[PDB]
Order: sequence, then C-alpha cells, then structure tokens
Amino acid sequence: MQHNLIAFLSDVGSADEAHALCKGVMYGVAPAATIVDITHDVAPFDVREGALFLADVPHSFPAHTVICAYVYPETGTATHTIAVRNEKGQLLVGPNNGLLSFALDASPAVECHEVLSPDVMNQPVTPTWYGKDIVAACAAHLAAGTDLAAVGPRIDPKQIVRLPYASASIRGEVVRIDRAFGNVWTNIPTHLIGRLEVKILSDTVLELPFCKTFGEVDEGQPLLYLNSRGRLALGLNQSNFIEKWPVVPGDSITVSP
Amino acid sequence: MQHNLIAFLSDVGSADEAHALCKGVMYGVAPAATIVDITHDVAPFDVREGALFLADVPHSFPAHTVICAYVYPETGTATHTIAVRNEKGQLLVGPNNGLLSFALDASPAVECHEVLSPDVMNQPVTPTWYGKDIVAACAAHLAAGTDLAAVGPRIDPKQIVRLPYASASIRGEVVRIDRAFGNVWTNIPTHLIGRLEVKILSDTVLELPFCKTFGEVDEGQPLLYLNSRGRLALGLNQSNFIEKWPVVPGDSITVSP
Amino acid sequence: MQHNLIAFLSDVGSADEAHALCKGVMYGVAPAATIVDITHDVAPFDVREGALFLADVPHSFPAHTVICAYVYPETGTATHTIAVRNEKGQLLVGPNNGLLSFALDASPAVECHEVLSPDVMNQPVTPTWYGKDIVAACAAHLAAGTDLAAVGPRIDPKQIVRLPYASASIRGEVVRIDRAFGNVWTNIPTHLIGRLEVKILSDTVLELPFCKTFGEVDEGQPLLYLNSRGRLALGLNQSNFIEKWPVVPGDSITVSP
Ligand SMILES: Nc1ncnc2c1ncn2[C@@H]1O[C@H](CO)[C@@H](O)[C@H]1O
Ligand SMILES: Nc1ncnc2c1ncn2[C@@H]1O[C@H](CO)[C@@H](O)[C@H]1O
Ligand SMILES: Nc1ncnc2c1ncn2[C@@H]1O[C@H](CO)[C@@H](O)[C@H]1O
Repeated sequence: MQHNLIAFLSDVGSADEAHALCKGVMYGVAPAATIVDITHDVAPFDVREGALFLADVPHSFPAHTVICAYVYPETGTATHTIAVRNEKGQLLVGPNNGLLSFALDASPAVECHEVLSPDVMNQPVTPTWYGKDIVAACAAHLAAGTDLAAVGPRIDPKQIVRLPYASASIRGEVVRIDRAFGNVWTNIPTHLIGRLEVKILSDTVLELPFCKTFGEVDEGQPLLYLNSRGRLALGLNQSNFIEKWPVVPGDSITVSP
Repeated sequence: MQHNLIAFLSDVGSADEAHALCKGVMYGVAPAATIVDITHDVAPFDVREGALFLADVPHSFPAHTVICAYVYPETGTATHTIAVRNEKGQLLVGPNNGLLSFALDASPAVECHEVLSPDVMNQPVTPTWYGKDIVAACAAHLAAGTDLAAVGPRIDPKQIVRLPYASASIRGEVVRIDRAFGNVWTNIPTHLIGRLEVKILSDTVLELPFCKTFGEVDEGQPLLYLNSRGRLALGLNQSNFIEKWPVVPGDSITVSP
Repeated sequence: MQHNLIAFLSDVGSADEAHALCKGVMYGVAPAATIVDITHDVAPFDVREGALFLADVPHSFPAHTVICAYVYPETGTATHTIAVRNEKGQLLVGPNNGLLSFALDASPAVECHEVLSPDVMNQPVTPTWYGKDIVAACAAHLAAGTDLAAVGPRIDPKQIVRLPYASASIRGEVVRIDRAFGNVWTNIPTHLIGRLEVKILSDTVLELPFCKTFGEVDEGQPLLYLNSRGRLALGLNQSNFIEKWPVVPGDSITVSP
C-alpha cells in the first residue's frame, strides 16, 4: 500500500551531506513520496534517545506514513533491520536494536519482517552504512507500495528487541530534558497525583505550585505541570530549569503533599 | 483559498521531534501541502528575534503561502492566536504577542481573526503546546482552504500587538547579527547616507570604506555596505566582524563624513 | 528538461531565515519542484568543505536533480555563477570558484554556461547575495525546464575552476572528519592496501585491525575500515576517534604491514 509520507530520524546529524544522501536514495526509489525529517540530532549511538524521540510520532503522523529511523552502531553485523506494520496502518523500518520500542508502545506491531531481500536494498550495500543502504532504501520501497512480505521473512513481535522503561509508583524519574527550553519530563502519569513537595541533587526539596501552563507563575519561577501528553513535568517560566537544577535522565523524582 | 505552501518558524529547535510532530499534524490536515522550515532556532521565548526572522518572508515567498510561526511563552493563557490575510494574499498564523509585527510591516494585515474555533484546532488542545495544537493546526486548515472567517471572530488590525522598531535619524543602531558570518545589520536606510567615520565599545571610531560587496577590500579587512535589502551593514571580508568588534543588538552606530 | 528535485547546499546556516528565503524564491519560480537540503552548515567561506560535501551527491540523487550550491565569498565580483549539465543528466548551479569540483569528478561536465542572463535571476540582484538572486533563482528556472543555453554564454569545461585533490601513493592524508561520530576519512583507495601499522601527532604509531565494520572490535577500540565508498577510514567502535587522536584534514597517514 502506497505510503507517500516518509518521516526520517537518525544520529548522523544535519551538518553534512550524510542524511541528504539517504534522501537522495529514497527520492530515487519513491519519486511520489514526501520526505520530512523528525531529527538527525540524536546523540551518536544513543538508541534510547532515538527511541524516545519516536514515541509520539505514530500519533502525530497520518496512517500513510513510513517511519524510517536508524541509530545503528551494529551496522554490518548480525543485528538485522526490521520492517513493521502497526495498528494504525503505518509502516516502520529500523535496526532491531530497541530503536522502535516506544513508537511500538504507542501503536503495536501487527506484522513484522526482517529486511533480508537484496531487492529492497541499495546495492552494493556498504557494511558501515546499513542506515542508507538498507533502512532508508527499504523504507522508500515500502513507501512506493512494495508488499511488506517481500522484504524478507516474518518474525514474531516478541523477536523485536525492546528497551526497558521505568514506571512510576509518588516516586518516578527524569525521562528526558527538552534541551531547547530546559524543561524536565518525568514518567509520572496524570492519574497518580490527581503546593506540592518535590524531592530530587543532595536531597533537594522544592515546594512547587501545580499549574496548567508556564505563565501561571512569575517569570523565572519554577512550576509543576502536565506536559504535552499526560506526564508530570518541571520548568521555569521563560527560563531554563536544568540550568538552575541540573538533573539528568535517570535521576529520581518524588512528589508528595 | 488553497495555500499549498506552509512556511514554518518556531523556537522549539530542530534537535528533537517537537517541530516534526507539528509537521505531522499539518500533513494530516493538509495532505496537498508542502511544508518548508524558515527556522526553528529562534532563541527560546525571543519574540523579537522571531519577528525579525519573519520580516523578509512575505516578499520572498509566493502568494499561496501560509506563514506559520510560533514563539509562544504565553501558551495556555489569555493571549490568543491570530490568523491574518495580508495585502499580498498570503495567510499568517501566530500568537498575538508581536511575533508577526515586521512581516506585517512588509505586507499589511487586510483581515484578521482570533483563532477560537475548536474545529481548526488539534483536539484535545494541550495548554503548554498551543504552537502545535492551535498555530500549526490552524495554519494547515487554512492551507487546505478553510475560510479565514471560520477560525473565530474578526478583530481590528490595531488589536494586533506590535513590537516597537527604532528608526535612524546619522545615528542608528544594531538590529541583528548574521551569526553564520558575524555581519552586523543596522537600521540605517540607503537614503540617509547617500571613507566614512563609524562610531560604536568605549567610543570606538573606525574609518571604513563604503563598498558594494565583501571582496572590494582585502581579506580580513572591515567594510561598510548596503545589505540584502537597503540597510547599512558592517562586515569583514571572509572573516567575522563581531569577533573583532563584539557589538550586540541595541548598540548605537553613528556614521559621519 | 524539467528537473523536479532541487538539492540545496550553502554556508549560510539553518539557524536563521536566509536559507529559507532562497527556498521561497525557488518555490516561486518552480512550484512543481521539491526542495531538499544537502546542508547549510558548510563552514563560512569554506569552498573546499562544500566541494567535499557535494562529491557523492550526483551518485545518490536521481537524474532529474538540480544541484544548487553556493559558498560564495566572491559574491558581487567578476567571479561568475555557472550552470552545468553532467553525464548523468543532472544540472548543477554554483559559483565558478571550485565548489562543484568533486561533484564534477563523479559525473563530468558535458555542457557548461555562465549565468549572465537577467531573465534567470531574481531582480534586482543584490551584490552581497548572489547565492539567492543568481544561484538559487537560476537553479529554479532550470528545474522548471528553462533551456540551459538561455542562462548565458557557453564556456569550455576547462574554464571551470577546480580544487586540487591529493592522491595516495602507502602514504596518504586525512581528507575529512565525520564530525557527528569523529570518524576519519583518508584518500587511500581500496586497491592500494589490498593487523596493520598506521603512522600519523609526534609520529604516532598504531597497530590497528582492518575490519569490515565498527562492531568487529570491542567498544571504544580503534579500527581501520573501508568507508561508504572505497576509501580507508579510522574510527573507534561507538566512540569518537578525533577525541583520542586529534587529526585535522591535511595530516599525513601512512599504512604499512
Ligand atoms: N564509530 C562508529 N561506531 C559505531 N557505529 C557508528 C560509528 N560511526 C557511525 N556509526 C553508525 O553507523 C550508522 C549508519 O549505518 C549510524 O546510525 C551510526 O550509529
Ligand atoms: N519553560 C517555558 N516557559 C515559557 N514558555 C515555554 C517554556 N517552554 C516552552 N515554552 C513555549 O511553548 C511554546 C509552544 O506552545 C514555545 O513556542 C515556547 O516558547
Ligand atoms: N563577511 C563576508 N565575507 C565574504 N563573504 C561573505 C561574507 N558574508 C557572507 N558572505 C558570502 O555571501 C554568500 C551569499 O551570496 C555566502 O555564500 C557567503 O560565503
């Protein structure tokens, strides 16, 4: 089934031609397709960061999307590329190394195949650039309407490598930092908490108001809020939270009355 | 009226998925549309910088463009999003916080509405991301051909918040720095000045040649020139001016014989 | 001949609107065209870096591509813009300052013209922005199907300025660094070498395994490999090579048994 929108993520950066050569390959295979970057600024080899960036992609993108993603330090080894159709009807192509984990949490795999057929690859395949020659190439063939079954053998969904994700029990942790603004996102869902005391940084205790948005406190002041989808977040109104309280992903966050 | 080209600016950066999720929403609503970034590297919350970046957009882009822009620290408050048709026939969508000021100077507002209708929003609207759920969503509905009147109530052009812009009287000031090259742009127009003495930095006095272009002086040497549209500028031939004379926006520049 | 794909490179960065204004001009002229960035992060004025980034573009992109590239410190002087049809049938537009050198090595010029006709320029042409008003504008006219002969007078291929490129004789040198990962690329071709001793950094001698890919050594360990097209490269498995051995382009690399 034609999937005319390719959404593209990698760790190769956008500061040289690498990411663009992949687009060249994709436009060659699927001249009817639109290519849009998710980002190419995933930290090098950081599969978990890439996985986090993909989490909300299935929901925000239409059904005719191919999610093409690679953070692939295992390029040229036995770790295969996989192609997946999800419950929304979107297609996903990436290394079977955990990268697609959180995107699949959002919309589960319905059918999954290993990408082994030379006919969906850019030949000759260079061992160090499976990202271009297998992931990007296959994504474009699928965008063009190639049968998922033609990419290679079917595998069971459990054969898709998944990254563990910690759940809040209220004790949670920092999942990621929105580096543009310095806002801190936790794994604490809306329902578990429904001024509060927040414990982090030599047992830092902050008394923070729970707000709907940034502007409900004065400029530079800290706030708690529920972020763009259902998770507790910390920020400063028009300032950078991690410049005041330098927390990293994995650090514990406890919220109590 | 269909406006098949969406030009997109924000302060969310291009180093994670945020800006891409907005594009996902827009492609979902307007599958016939082309989306092109202006930039997402506006300094966080810096409405004036965003406004400056938009100034030359109306002239450079065709009439069938929707200018979709958000630098929106007031997200989730009483400061509304507005939708505008300009004199060129382009559409603009952004927060009513001054962001569109200089784009509107270039091509004035003809009709303006507040974006209040849920039917042009991405539901449910998250208080902290009006950028995606109102600005981007509405821009896409307009691109798809939604009547401007359908977005919400008409307002008078004077209800559009405008950022003050200093005029040269020759005494002017630094407006912006082209950070890629370090060239300094002033507010001094072509007609007011038509070697010269330039006073800035402990009363720095420079004797500079007025040139048409960079290569009219030797490499590394300073020059005065009229920039890409009618304003006096300072640069070094194949070097970075603000690395030699570290001026910031707002600093006074006086030019005399 | 219509060339519906414009691949776009410059040194103006993607952190402000400059690169986007060029796209505005191009979309205005060629509304049927798709514009994809190669990169805008070429170091300022660095023609050689830009040239290197373009080298693999002809091969990776389809025949209906216009390669639009400018790193143009000679803007507004006697150094003209040129338009070229290559052996693949692609079109290229850029300053005649060496920028297109390595792209032309990959697919030689068949026909070349100087861009002198006002009718393929964005009028009025600003002396400091030939990149937008001549290079981008002309690229779009060619994309739209303008006869190459209409841009200006024919020149001989030898009138295209070329950058010298050092050949390996095994003694070679560092050509470029993949800054995303810190991998080092040399000019040493596959055939000249077909554990090895590598001499660089106070006569640094390393004993390195020759591998097909990164994962064939333990994490953090150095390796030799043949890169994404036929040249000897140095890297660390999931680490940054130039953070351990800080080599720059031009530095000698000797490989021996
Ligand atoms: N030095 C390296 N070590 C391990 N993987 C690398 C290295 N350089 C690039 N890669 C990987 O190559 C992949 C592309 O095939 C990238 O996604 C990247 O993770
Ligand atoms: N910590 C913050 N304080 C104020 N505004 C913010 C913050 N983080 C993000 N935003 C704003 O949210 C907007 C998107 O709705 C962005 O344009 C940005 O300016
Ligand atoms: N200060 C400068 N000196 C020389 N060239 C410049 C300068 N600033 C911008 N340019 C050149 O202008 C070109 C666009 O016409 C860019 O490719 C850039 O190389």
